[PDB]
Amino acid sequence: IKQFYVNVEEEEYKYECLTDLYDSISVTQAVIFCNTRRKVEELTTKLRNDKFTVSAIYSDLPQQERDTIMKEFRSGSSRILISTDLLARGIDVQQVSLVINYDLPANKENYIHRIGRGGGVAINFVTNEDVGAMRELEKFYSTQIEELPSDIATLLN
Ligand SMILES: [Zn+2]
Repeated sequence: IKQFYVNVEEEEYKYECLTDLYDSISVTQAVIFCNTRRKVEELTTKLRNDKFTVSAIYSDLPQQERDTIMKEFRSGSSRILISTDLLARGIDVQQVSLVINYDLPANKENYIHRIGRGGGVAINFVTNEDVGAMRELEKFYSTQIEELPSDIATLLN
């Protein structure tokens, strides 16, 4: 799993960075994690308005609804699956090649459950306010989270 970060500088630039990235890296399906249900719902709404097909999973969903959502994703009906930090470990991201942390994990431990299973590329969005916490992450683990390259056309090969 290759781990990168994009310094979006401020929360407001995250949405545009996500959609531009989505096009630039030419990926089809991706999983996105946010730290709160509210952010998941808001990002899902914006994405859908922009014509993207998205599925969202929340804790308040009964097992039936979650299993439906997953089938929606696995079949390709939805190109994007968005979930919360709390549900990351319970989400069986298949061999999805791209995972995006729209919000940098606030719980350092949960980070390894938010980077996929090898598809494997994980991209972390950080603002000037989160950059520090990211460094702590690199220490908490013995890994290296590199700044995303200027040219990612061949990112996921
Ligand atoms: Zn764990």
